[PDB]
Amino acid sequence: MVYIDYGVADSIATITLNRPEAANAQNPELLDELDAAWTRAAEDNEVKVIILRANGKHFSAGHDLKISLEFIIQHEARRYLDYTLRWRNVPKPSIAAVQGRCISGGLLLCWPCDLILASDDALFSDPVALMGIGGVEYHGHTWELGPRKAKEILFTGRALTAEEAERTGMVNRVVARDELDAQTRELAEQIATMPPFALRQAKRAVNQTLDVQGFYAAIQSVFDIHQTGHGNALSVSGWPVL
Amino acid sequence: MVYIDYGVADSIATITLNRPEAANAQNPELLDELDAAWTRAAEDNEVKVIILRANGKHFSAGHDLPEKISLEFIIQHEARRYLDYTLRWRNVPKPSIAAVQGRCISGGLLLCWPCDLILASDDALFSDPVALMGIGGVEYHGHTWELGPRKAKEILFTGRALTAEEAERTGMVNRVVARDELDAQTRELAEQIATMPPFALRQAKRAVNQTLDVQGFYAAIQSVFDIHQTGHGNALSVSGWPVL
Amino acid sequence: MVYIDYGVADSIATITLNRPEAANAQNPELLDELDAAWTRAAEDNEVKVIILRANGKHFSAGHDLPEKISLEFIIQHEARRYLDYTLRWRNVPKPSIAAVQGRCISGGLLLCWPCDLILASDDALFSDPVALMGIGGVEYHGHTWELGPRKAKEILFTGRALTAEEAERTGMVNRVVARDELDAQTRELAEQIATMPPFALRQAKRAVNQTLDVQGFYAAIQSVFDIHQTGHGNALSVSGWPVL
Amino acid sequence: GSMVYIDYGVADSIATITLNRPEAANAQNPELLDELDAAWTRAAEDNEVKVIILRANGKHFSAGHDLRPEKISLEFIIQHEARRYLDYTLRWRNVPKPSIAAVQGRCISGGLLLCWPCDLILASDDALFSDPVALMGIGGVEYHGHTWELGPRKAKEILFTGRALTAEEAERTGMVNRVVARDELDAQTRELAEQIATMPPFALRQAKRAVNQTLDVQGFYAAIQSVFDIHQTGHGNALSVSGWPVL
Amino acid sequence: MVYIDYGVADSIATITLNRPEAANAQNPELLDELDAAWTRAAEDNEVKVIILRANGKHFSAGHDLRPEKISLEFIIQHEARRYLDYTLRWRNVPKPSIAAVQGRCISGGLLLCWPCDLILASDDALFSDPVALMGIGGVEYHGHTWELGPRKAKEILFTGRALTAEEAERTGMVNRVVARDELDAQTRELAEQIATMPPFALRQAKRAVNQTLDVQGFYAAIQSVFDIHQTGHGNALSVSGWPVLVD
Amino acid sequence: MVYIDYGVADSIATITLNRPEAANAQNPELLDELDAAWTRAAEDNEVKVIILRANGKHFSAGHDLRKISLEFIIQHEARRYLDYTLRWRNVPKPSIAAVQGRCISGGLLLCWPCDLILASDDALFSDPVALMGIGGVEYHGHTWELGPRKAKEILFTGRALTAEEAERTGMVNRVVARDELDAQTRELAEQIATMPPFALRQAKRAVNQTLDVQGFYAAIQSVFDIHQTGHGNALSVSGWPVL
Ligand SMILES: [Zn+2]
Ligand SMILES: [Zn+2]
Ligand SMILES: [Zn+2]
Ligand SMILES: [Zn+2]
Ligand SMILES: [Zn+2]
Ligand SMILES: [Zn+2]
Repeated sequence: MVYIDYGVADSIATITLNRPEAANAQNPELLDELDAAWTRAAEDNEVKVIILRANGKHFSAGHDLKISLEFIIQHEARRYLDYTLRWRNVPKPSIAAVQGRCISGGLLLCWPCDLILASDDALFSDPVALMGIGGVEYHGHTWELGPRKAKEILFTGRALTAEEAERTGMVNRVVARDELDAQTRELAEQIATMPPFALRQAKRAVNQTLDVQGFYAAIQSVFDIHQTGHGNALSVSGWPVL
Repeated sequence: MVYIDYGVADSIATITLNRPEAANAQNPELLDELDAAWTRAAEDNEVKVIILRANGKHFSAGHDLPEKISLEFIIQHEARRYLDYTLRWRNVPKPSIAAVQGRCISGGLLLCWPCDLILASDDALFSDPVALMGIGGVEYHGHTWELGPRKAKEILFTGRALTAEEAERTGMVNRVVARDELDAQTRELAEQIATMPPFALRQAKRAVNQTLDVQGFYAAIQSVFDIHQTGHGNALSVSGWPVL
Repeated sequence: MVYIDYGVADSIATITLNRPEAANAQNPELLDELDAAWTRAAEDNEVKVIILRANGKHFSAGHDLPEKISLEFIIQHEARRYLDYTLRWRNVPKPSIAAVQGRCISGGLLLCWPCDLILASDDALFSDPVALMGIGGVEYHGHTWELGPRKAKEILFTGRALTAEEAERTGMVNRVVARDELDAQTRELAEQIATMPPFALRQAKRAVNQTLDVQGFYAAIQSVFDIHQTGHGNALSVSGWPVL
Repeated sequence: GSMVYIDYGVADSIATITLNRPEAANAQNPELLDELDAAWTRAAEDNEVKVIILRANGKHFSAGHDLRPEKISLEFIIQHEARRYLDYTLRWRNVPKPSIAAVQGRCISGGLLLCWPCDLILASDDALFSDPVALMGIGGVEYHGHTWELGPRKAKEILFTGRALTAEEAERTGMVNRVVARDELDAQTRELAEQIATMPPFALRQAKRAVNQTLDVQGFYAAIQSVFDIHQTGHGNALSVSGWPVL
Repeated sequence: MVYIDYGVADSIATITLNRPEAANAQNPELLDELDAAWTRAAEDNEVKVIILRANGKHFSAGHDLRPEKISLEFIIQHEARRYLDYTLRWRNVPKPSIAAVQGRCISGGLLLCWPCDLILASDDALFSDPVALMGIGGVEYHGHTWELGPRKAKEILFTGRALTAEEAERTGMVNRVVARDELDAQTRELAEQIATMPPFALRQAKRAVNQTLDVQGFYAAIQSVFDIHQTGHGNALSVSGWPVLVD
Repeated sequence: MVYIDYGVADSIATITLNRPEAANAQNPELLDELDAAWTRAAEDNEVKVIILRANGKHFSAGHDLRKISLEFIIQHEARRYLDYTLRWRNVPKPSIAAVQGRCISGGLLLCWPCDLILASDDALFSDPVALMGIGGVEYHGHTWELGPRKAKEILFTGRALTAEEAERTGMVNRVVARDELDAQTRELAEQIATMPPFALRQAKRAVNQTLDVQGFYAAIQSVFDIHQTGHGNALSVSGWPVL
């Protein structure tokens, strides 16, 4: 793998975004590698916990940017919707460690994790409105932030600090930048002492509550609204964005 | 009003589609008049029951089909006339009954589905072949609710017509009647309902419609409207026109 | 007890409405005895299946109708006997089968709808004409679930009865049978079901009921209970009596 | 542009709708509410308006519904309240452009129906939010935003006690987006509105829709309808006990 | 490969269950080859419609039942993959699919046809799920309540009886019933007719209906009942030491 | 009553857990007496508000654990851990839990069904039942009360939340000094009992019905079965209901 580093030790799989030269901007190849890494961790009976982390200053700058809407949907449904939900549902605990900028598409990498630790310098945003689109393809915003804060960041394009995100429940813990990796691995190690079936079913309990609340249906619903963004952009310019 | 007849007699308002020369195809002018008629009936205290019906052989052939049209522009117009109007009719707090004869095609379904009850003549044919134009069903997706998911997928995938008898079997149609008795049986039913206390009728309607909304009807209608709009998006991207 | 016969034999508990002289009309005493019967069957580990049936010609005519009566007073009584009892019967973790003959009117539906399966004689007639009294259907709104929304509105708006065959076509009735054969065929069905492992039956029942609750059944039943109470509220505000 | 009780102006793509009954602490009579609705419709239909600001003159945002026929039926009450307290409020919620409420001083009971349908809420540090309508025999106002905006435990707390939440308390539940100094409330609201108005209108429309449709899939429309009936049982009880719609 | 024939002709992909000597009973190898056929059909741009059919007298007798100490975890891991995830994946393939069901379709057989969009049944077809005999509350993917309504679903689960083609049609589970001799021909004719439609129209039509179902609670209910099914295996393990009940 | 104290004064019913010898761990007899106390309060027309509190240093250490089929376990747990809890939740009068010290696992089933929760500054809430092989307790308030990320964190790690952390998720209405908990709970109860009972009943209904429309009843039922797969697995591995 060119863009993703994978290691297993002490029952923990660590998946590292390794394209620091582009601020971990996501091309298709990177997303395919990342999905392969998640599947590896899912299928390795030695792995009890997964860490998602990133090299460099910034967790991820987002997606690396006649075209039909049909074509756009085919590609986005696979890599931005189905991959993300598949990661969400992997039956073992996962923790994202987020430093620096996590922008638009970056949210699709950390939101599917169960827990999020952020460094004090982390900044979460989704400014895709500038491009004519109503938020990224997988709409965690309302669930993670509450509707008022979700609209605030979509409408203004501003960034939320790590402490703001912690206040909405999107981030579990804010930690000093130099301690982010250490504190993440220590959490993962504590979780790995639990019986794997108990962790599987705890995760299932919370995620199934969310799905009964309408999470799956809402994610699908908003994916369609997202696609009208692209449809409008195409109708106006012939390009997927404004 | 040019296209819609409106009359009140014996506590009953009758709303009539009167464009038989175009098989009651729906332009914006007909829809704006139809909405004004629904409002008139809703606001007239002497009206207890509403009948929606149509002159001629066919109930409605559907929707009557700016250099660069934007999907934004399409959405604004369709959200007003095909979504908001339809839902407003659905929620009028008085019983309504649609009397459907002959062809009821695509947009025609948006006129009768918001009614509480539907009577159909034996010659009635219900269809939505808009897949032919590149779109996944009309703007207001009653299909799954009215027909069940398999029958909805069947008529959307094939563009075929359902008979009045087939529609009765799914529960979309309350009763099938002879063509020459359609108006008479509709009025007899309306009259029997109009003997009930208005507030009882209001809360019976509310009970069933609220059950539907709890089951997800409002949310699902809004959801499929966006799916519908991706159809227009795709067509605009391929041809520069809203349909294929 | 006074209004309800209870017996157990070959792993089947038979609960019989035994007030044929008032067409099994439901007063509080009868309902309390019925609830006690359901509970006794629920708690007896020898009972694998429950049959609910009725003596005389009619399953049930429905509910048998202090200075100033408050809405609060009505709510307290109705929440217990018409809402909580009915849901509790619904959730008893053993299969239950209602045998319905003749007229099952308004509150009569609260007795059979909570059973898992319903067998009806070919003379059975189901109705809810409570709109006549100013109310939007009975307290437990199974109508939309059992009949579909259009048929539910139809019977609430008109007060008309559905035959056994009409009810079977919506899925409310599992099987229509000759009047003379209703009991025998119910008993045989119970006996066949009682040969299954009790925990398989419990979880089959739970699978279906839980699908209903995810669909919104519990929430909708609670929502329409309030709509119903607005009926009593209006009747009180207009006459000082809970019904018009 | 303006009407009796509502001031209305457009400038730089922003429509500002101003409650203008400060001598009555913006108590809402039917006339004010019909005018407010007509203002929301004007801003919705005006293609030059990109963002809506809802604000209020005087010391208080709104004291709620104005208290000030032979036999009053529950039917009569439902007809009036369904129109002005349920249908108006939902329509404002659904206007396809961003809206921002600027809330100062008291926002009591029916006041909540004016700000809750806005997308964003900015509150001054002296803002106080409450719904003490339990004192009148009723289980919260007609449009039950409480559980969604505050969480169930806080919603029950304020309805059971009738107490006020400070602007900072409301911010912690996510009901208030930002708390600001009283003298800066108007300036900061305008500045936020101007920033939002630089965005493409269709991107804003679909962002708003994404969030509101998530809410509706979560059960928002259905729950609001459900609680409206619970509310009406309150009036039903009051009428049955006293012949008046409240205690 | 060994148990599944796959072919493409005139924009139609036909997947045939080819284990008639075991009444198309499903081992893991058959299920893996079946999932591979669905993926091959989904990924081929030249495929516009999918047919699922079966050789022999019977569509599928279901899961072929014939591990040191068996844990529930072990069963869940296996069933979640092949009975839940496969089935939902097939359900969501973004092209129309048609099942042609002849003869017996029992228990896990339902998992093969229920994910298809349309079902044509021969008049000889018999649908049943008698898995309560084994201690379990219906098969792993609970389409029963959706396809049949709750009273008919409970009836077939409580009794273990079969529904005729005609009974299934009356609940909406079967789209059409045809003569056993005409099943294959009528299915092909239906697929060709559908294959003349614009692929993106068909995709969004399928999506419109399936998304209505998921807003109604389909995905969440399927997940919820999966766990209820697993309590059946938990109980059986606790009573018989085996994943299903034995005499 | 052996384990539960019950008293009525000035329209307030006070229900006190009185098994400090086991940190108010819950056996079947304690749970039956608690359910009888809630029913008593529900039915007494002079009770307007209910307080649930606990003697000694700790609110409740959870279910008292000190061969069976899964069927047997489900029968017992559905009655006492699922049905009892939902019944308390739905009692048509305001209820307030006063929670001091440790509230562990099953303890949560006693306070969560209360409308409001006041906690002392030393209260600690946890659910470390993953240690026993089970995916959280039988009545899954966690996601509702804490949000999903915090719910997963406490179930995965087994750690305790402080009163102040619980307050930040909205699970706790107010944090008070230990010595003042009883007094602040009774004053809050007295204030609430000045309101019209029908208004309080319908305010309660409005919020709980919003929750049920959001999926609360359905979700609770769904997680019950997930919890029971915990027991099924434990039985399949160790012969016992836990690991
Ligand atoms: Zn995109
Ligand atoms: Zn259109
Ligand atoms: Zn009543
Ligand atoms: Zn009111
Ligand atoms: Zn299985
Ligand atoms: Zn347990």
